[PDB]
Amino acid sequence: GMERAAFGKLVQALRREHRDEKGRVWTQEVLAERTQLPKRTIERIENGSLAHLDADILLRLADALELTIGERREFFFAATGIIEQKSATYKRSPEESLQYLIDMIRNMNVPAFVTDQYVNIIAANMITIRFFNIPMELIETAPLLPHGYNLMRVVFGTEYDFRRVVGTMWDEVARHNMQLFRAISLRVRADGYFVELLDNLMQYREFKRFWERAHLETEDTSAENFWYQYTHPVYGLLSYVSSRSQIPTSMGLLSMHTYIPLSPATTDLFAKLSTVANQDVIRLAPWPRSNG
Ligand SMILES: CCCCCCCCCCCCCC(=O)O
Ligand SMILES: [Cl-]
Repeated sequence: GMERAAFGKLVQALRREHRDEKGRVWTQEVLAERTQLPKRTIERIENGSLAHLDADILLRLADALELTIGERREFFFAATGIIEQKSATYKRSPEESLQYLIDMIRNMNVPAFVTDQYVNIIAANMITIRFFNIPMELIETAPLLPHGYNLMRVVFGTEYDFRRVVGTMWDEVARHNMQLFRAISLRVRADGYFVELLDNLMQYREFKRFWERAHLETEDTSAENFWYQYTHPVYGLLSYVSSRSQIPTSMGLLSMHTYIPLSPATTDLFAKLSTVANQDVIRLAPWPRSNG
């Protein structure tokens, strides 16, 4: 769950991601109109001065804001989730939590990487780098861009041609990654850094295209594994499943992404890539991003 003021700032950020029929940013009046609610109610929700948020209001807001199935789930929980009297306790500190995920992906002989609350890539083992054949210059120049290490920059960016790698599977893979991005980021949409991140991602024509279409999907894949099956332009026929595990920290969530091989040729490819040089993890986006 969330405090009323934080939830209010979330509604404001979600509203401001929209443009009406005349291309204007949605005002409180427009959100009021689309939800058939009084402007004062939208005003009180956004200021966090409304103690109780009933189901009709929340459903009207989720419907008007055209949230994805994954976003609806996160949005409703941010509004109705019971906050405990005692603050959450964690076995490991944020630093020990990331180090624990790094120590684990270092020991895997399959591609594995870590993302945070903005879906920025925090760390990756060298098997991931070798598998995706990421130019080392693109890693070197990622600190110079606000969206430089974002998973959406890899999938939808112009510098690395991910569409070429997955080929005919592009629509499916881009749809799934858009669903993941939108459901994971839902809780941090009012963050100044997220607003900046979204504006940079919106400069990519293909990101915008999949973003505006995302709510039309009737099937949710954001909380599920994706089974990749395609002819890779250089590795040939591959078959593998990507899994995402989440861990909570006092500085926001951490996600671990792993790719399990599902064919002898994919098994052999991952085994060859784990052999090359040795087991190592490359540090990418700094974490926590704003450590305080
Ligand atoms: C350019 C900065 C990031 C450098 C390395 C990132 C490695 C992560 C690869 C991400 C591709 C995953 C997308 C997918 O499987 O659908
Ligand atoms: Cl390649």
